[PDB]
Amino acid sequence: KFPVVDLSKLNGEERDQTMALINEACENWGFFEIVNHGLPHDLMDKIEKMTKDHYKTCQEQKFNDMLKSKGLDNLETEVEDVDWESTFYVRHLPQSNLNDISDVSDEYRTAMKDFGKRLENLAEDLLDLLCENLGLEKGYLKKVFHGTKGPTFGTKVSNYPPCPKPEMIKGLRAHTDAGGIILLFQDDKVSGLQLLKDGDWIDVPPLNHSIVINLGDQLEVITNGKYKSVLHRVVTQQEGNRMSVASFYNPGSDAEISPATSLVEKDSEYPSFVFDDYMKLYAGVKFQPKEPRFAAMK
Amino acid sequence: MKFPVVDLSKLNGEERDQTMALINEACENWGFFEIVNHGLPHDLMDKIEKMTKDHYKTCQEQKFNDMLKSKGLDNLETEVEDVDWESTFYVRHLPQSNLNDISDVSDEYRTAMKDFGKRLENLAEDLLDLLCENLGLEKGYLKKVFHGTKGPTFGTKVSNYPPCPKPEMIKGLRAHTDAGGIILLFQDDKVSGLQLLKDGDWIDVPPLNHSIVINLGDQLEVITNGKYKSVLHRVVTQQEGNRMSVASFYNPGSDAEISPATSLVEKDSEYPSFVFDDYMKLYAGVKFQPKEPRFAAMK
Amino acid sequence: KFPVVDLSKLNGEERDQTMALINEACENWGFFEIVNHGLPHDLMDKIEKMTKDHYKTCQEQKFNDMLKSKGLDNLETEVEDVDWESTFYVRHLPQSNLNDISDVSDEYRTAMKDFGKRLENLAEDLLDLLCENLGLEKGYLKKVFHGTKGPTFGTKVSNYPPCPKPEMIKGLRAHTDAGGIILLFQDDKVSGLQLLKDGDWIDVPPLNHSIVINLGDQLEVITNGKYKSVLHRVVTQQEGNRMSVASFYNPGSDAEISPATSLVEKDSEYPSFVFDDYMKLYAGVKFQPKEPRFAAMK
Amino acid sequence: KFPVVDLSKLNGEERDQTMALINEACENWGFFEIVNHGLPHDLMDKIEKMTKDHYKTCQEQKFNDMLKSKGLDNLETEVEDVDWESTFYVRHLPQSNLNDISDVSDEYRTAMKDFGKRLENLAEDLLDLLCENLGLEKGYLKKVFHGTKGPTFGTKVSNYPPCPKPEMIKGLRAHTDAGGIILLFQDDKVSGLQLLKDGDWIDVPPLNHSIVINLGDQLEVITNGKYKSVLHRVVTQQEGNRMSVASFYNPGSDAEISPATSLVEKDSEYPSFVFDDYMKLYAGVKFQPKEPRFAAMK
Ligand SMILES: O=C(O)c1ccccn1
Ligand SMILES: O=C(O)c1ccccn1
Ligand SMILES: O=C(O)c1ccccn1
Ligand SMILES: O=C(O)c1ccccn1
Ligand SMILES: [Zn+2]
Ligand SMILES: [Zn+2]
Ligand SMILES: [Zn+2]
Ligand SMILES: [Zn+2]
Repeated sequence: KFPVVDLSKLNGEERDQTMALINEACENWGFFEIVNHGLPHDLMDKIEKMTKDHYKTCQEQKFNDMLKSKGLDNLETEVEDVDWESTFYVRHLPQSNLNDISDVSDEYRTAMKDFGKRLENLAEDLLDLLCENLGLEKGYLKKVFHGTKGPTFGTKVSNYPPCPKPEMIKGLRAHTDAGGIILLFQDDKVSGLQLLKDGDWIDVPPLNHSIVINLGDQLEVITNGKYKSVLHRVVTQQEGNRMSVASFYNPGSDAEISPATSLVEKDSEYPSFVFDDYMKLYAGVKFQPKEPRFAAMK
Repeated sequence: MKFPVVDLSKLNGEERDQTMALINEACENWGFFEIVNHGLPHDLMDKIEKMTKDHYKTCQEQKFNDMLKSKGLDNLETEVEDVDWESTFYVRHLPQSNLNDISDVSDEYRTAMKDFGKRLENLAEDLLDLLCENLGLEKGYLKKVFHGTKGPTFGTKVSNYPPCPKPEMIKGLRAHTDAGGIILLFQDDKVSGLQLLKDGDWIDVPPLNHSIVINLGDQLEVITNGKYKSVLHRVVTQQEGNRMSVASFYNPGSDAEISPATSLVEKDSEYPSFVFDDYMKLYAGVKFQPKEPRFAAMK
Repeated sequence: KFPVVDLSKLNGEERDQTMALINEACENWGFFEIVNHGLPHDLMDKIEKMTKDHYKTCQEQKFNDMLKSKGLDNLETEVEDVDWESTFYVRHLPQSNLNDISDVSDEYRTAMKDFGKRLENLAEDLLDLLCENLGLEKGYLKKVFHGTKGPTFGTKVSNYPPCPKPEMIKGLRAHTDAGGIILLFQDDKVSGLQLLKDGDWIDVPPLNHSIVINLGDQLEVITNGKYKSVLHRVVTQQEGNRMSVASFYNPGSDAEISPATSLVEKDSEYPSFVFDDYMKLYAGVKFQPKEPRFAAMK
Repeated sequence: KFPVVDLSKLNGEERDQTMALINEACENWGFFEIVNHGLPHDLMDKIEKMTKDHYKTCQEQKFNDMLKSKGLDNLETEVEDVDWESTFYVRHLPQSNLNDISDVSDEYRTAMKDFGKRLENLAEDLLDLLCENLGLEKGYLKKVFHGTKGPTFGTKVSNYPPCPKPEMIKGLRAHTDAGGIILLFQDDKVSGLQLLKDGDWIDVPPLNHSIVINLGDQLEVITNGKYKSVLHRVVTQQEGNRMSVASFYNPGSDAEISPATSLVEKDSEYPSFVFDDYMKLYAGVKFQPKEPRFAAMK
């Protein structure tokens, strides 16, 4: 059963049990859903509606332009080198480009700014729960992530349109995320996101007004492997356009990333590096195995 | 943390148990090991090496340079992670040989390759029997699983990794695990390059004169229920030196049924049961992506 | 000005003028277009439509698989030994293989059979006009071409898909045709076929519901050089997929080919041979000079 | 310091810094000189000699004729509506008139033809360097310039003879060039060409065996203002006849010119139009401000 965490149970004497659920999702799933997370359901509903309307208005034509430009009109053999995906990226931190994206509406930009700020505070709240579960001092992960200019925080807004031949192409090929903590607002009707657990692909179930959390490669390093970043993918379907609004809380470019000493006894197998060196490498090898990227930092 | 070198002549004597134990440790903890004092005549190895290197210089080097310019890798500017800096051709031995159909090979190279391949096929089957004994399986178990209808698949990849002006930019061969059963490598004894991933570090598979490098593929990880894992490996380039590689792949037949051996399965396995050719059709397209999704895809 | 022959003008006031124009194209161009040729325009439209749809369904992915098979994905330097071409061949005579091309529909097969029979009749009508212009007896060329089983007649169905760098590769390299008379139904929008005349490449202009005629090597022999087989090529372009349905009316395999004695005063420089010996040679040297093939038949 | 670019440094490890100099000149100067290009110094020396000898034999007459019919022999006060200039034009593409200029010698025409071909290839190589610096796809600008008949390429051969009172008249009044890329072989002793930069007229220094490059109005549109076409003029002097051999690589007449979409964020201030409409208008208003010509294309 996929972990669903009720964050409102942290405000009372059920808080220890909630923390234990968070910790075991972090150790064994790499993913969990959160409900009662404090984000207004009214804000999620308009983010959802304006994301979908901005797709028809602005992204659908770019998407078909892409399928023509790569011959994906007609899928007669398996395509393992492209994602059946429509995306644009919004940067929040350290410097916002929200007011420079030309094709987004005023009210969409205002909703995205509010949504991004609330998710940034929720990311930092979640990192503190991780710290507590890890036996780290409060604020430890936030301070590691800061670097010189503060954390990097952006939002990937994706749609995975219907695919006539889902067997032939993935919406997004299997990978682990490079960063710190990932907070996903996904479609509540159209499924597609899957994680790999114990040798099976497991669906990340659509759930109304929920946020999906998962941990990236940097948290595997800092926890000395105690919390691993898990492989995940998006599969297409013939009917349905799955919406994806995923926010990435990453260390600053010059943050020093290393295994926390209190989590290391035997010499660590994980490297110590500067985050931007990891991200330069990751961009070119995102869909290749994760383990060579750690070795490359030594 | 020393790379395992196994003396196969010590299986013939009082030290056979200690030698078997060493083999089993390499299979569990390295996925690779070198063997010495195997049956292969050192003069046949010297001939194979000599004729491979001369066939590169004579027939492949001009094609390799032409491939460079056709792809614009003659001048390297930024990292290339979708191309291998590699010159290769393939020789199929089983189930059906294509040796007499490679046009650009000499009669003496073709005859030596046929002889070399036959000896390596017999050595592959002897090594599979050592694994069976170490795993507690009946003798011939892995050979029988691999047979399918037409027998095992056996072929040889003959590769050269020529000097690369900028090695930090392109791999000789990107990191992957091998799809098949057991892989037997005769590699350059001077020029290094092959590396395996162990405990979060890339480790050189050291060139060693008249040795054979053994490693296990994805099919043995399934059959042993994860006890022997298929290990990630790559070939790095260098500015000088052309590393030769003659690698033989002993794989199950196309219609072989692959599954975890029942005596190694005390609770539900995380590994699938499938037909080998379905794994291979999938593997061809995703060879340089993670291994674990390929097992999940067989369920 | 590229010769366009109006076959309705044989009926016949300008019939001398039309015949003189046919003769002038045969001597000096080796190519000419015909209009009002009797082929139903609706049959041409069906052939064109089903040819273009059959490419998309059956050849376009085969074509992209061939490109990556041969490395023409990257055209960083000149390719002089490959044609940027998708083709299949249909034999009508003496023995049809129309029923063995498996990925074609019964409607396409029935239309090609009707089209091929009408083009075979037009080929023989055209050969009789050449006979008259040359002063040969009616039916002379048809009788020479017959051999024992009748003429050889087949259709090459080609498409020349768009090429990102057309200056690196030809759709089809310069050559002369080996056979008798060639009747080409080409794309009426996308140009590409060129002939060599007076040291210049001249486009063979797309013209709706027209047939392009050219003379092959066998007619150069029979006419003792009075009508020469002209070099031609197909150039690629970056946008546009030029279709080509080209039918070859050739002598039978065991036909005896020699210069017609009434066209020879001074001893001929052209050989006398059996057609299949010419064709067995031509296959290996099609894109090398034409003149050594005549010498090789002595 | 006026930018001088060594093109031979593109073949090696200094190529990035060379590209950076090119991009800097394109953004901030609109002009740059190139050395070590492909043109043989003996071809430049012969072009220069035969241009100067062609002035004395053929153009000096037409020039004094011009001064007659305009009353410019004596300059009592400023002349702001005529250029103190002797010119004839050579067209290369899409069609050459080189063999139709009556008063040009055989060897001048052969040199002029070889010179023009090398400058046409150098124009296209330079346009690809701009593409790379702009982040556009390789060949982007050449493809935009093509239209139906290919680029327009011609050569303006000018002399600016000595002027008794240079204060009264310009050799060529201040203007921006209408076209794409301009490649100038100018006098290496007699100066005169100036550009306007940061509120100062700056001399374009004569330099042995160099080519002066500048960008026209069409590249400002395509780059959405990132590379502007800058005002330039030729001043006269009392002693010295400055030679000017200027080749203009322009889009084809029916080319569609618009800001490249990857260079546009907010709505562009530049129009989208067909090049020949710009040229019709430019011809009549060449020495008036540039900005109204862009406004006129909307
Ligand atoms: O696009 C991704 O990589 C993604 C999106 C949401 C959650 C995890 N990963
Ligand atoms: O080419 C390979 O994948 C290979 C070759 C030799 C040994 C292991 N792997
Ligand atoms: O494919 C050919 O060689 C051909 C096709 C049409 C017309 C002339 N020649
Ligand atoms: O005559 C011109 O307008 C010109 C000549 C050379 C360079 C720039 N402009
Ligand atoms: Zn992800
Ligand atoms: Zn391998
Ligand atoms: Zn032909
Ligand atoms: Zn100018």
